[PDB]
Amino acid sequence: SRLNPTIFEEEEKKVLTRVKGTDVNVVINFLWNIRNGFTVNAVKSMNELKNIINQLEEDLEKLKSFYKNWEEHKNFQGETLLVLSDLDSTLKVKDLLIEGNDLEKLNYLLDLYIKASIYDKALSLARELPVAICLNKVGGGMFDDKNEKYKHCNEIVTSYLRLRYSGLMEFRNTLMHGGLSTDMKPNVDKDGNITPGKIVTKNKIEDFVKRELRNYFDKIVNFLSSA
Amino acid sequence: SRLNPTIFEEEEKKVLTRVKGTDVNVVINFLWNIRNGFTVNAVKSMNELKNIINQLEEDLEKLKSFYKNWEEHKNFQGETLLVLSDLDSTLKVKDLLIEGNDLEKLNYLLDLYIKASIYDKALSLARELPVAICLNKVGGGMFDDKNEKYKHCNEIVTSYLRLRYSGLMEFRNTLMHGGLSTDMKPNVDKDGNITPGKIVTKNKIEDFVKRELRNYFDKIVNFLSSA
Repeated sequence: SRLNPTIFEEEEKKVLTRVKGTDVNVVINFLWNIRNGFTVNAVKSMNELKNIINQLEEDLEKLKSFYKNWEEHKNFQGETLLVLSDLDSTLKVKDLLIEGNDLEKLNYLLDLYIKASIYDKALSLARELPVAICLNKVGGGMFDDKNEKYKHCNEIVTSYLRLRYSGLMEFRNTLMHGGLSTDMKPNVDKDGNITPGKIVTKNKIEDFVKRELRNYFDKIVNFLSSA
Repeated sequence: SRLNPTIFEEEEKKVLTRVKGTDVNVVINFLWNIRNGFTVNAVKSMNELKNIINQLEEDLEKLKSFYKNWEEHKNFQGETLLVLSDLDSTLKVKDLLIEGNDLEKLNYLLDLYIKASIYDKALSLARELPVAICLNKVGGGMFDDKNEKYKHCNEIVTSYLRLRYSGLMEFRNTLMHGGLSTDMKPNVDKDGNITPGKIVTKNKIEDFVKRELRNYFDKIVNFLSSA
């Protein structure tokens, strides 16, 4: 924002005005949504960012030849505020984007949540994405209990899940409510000392999510393809 | 039972004692169960009956060559009680039998209920047979709400069943309760006269069952195979 050179050329001014107005806040917001599990908004912003980083790629290629031939652009000679590494590292956000329909984007987002060990969000997305996949097959509808198409899609998913992938739901639930909840059944005593009930190990979750969960999701998804 | 002539040879006494003790009551009971919709009990019998009619087939083939060469056998000359047509007509019950597991037997029984125009029994069997199919895939269980395997199998069938094939359930219900029921919504007046609330669609029942329903069942069964 305050990055203004005292004097510089017309080509220098055009490229610096381009860089000066790159929507870094959209990149930050994208990460905030992915982190806090606003999976729908995460995937929606995906196209805006493809354009933000494509504009940054070209601003950066220009800034690169500028610094490769630094002898010509001596106006940056004393400028501190402009950092290539800050912008080039921002281009890594490209690794979080995919092309396709919002269902295909959410599908990739699920993989991203497994890669980063974000277990809680990966499970909820694995649980609810098949419901959204089912709704597409039946022509579409809102994620509301008032919607008939959803009402039954959910019932099929929930029942097929409780039938074969009983564990998926058990984990998702445990992680959603956390240790201090009916899913963990800890015991509060007279002294205020709590003694945990259930004990699901770090490796039970790590292994299930990072190994079985993908395959289990894919097995659910082509099952509902027939529907 | 009262069939017992005064004169008889060793070959004719052999066959007449065989015919005299053919379990016709099992054939009658088989029909009683098929008629009243005790589909499970009827399917278990189909093996017993296969043997009853296989014994009757050879009894009859013997009785046939006996009557084809009637002049060698003039002992039956005055006997009234033995009549071929009664036994040969009983052999038609073979058309009601099939080979395989009880699930494959019930599957054929469904077709039989469509052939004879017994709509209600065909619908209930079409709606419940996919649950027993599902229960086989998950290792087996009792048709009780206490059984977990059933509880969800039913939920999948019912939901896939209320999502697509909406009509099947509507018909099955209507036919189960009949005209005097909440599914038909008739109106009883002050005087004592009832005025129906829906139209008895003789032809959509006939047409749905005898045309669409076998396809609607195969499509369901193909869907739950993946489960």
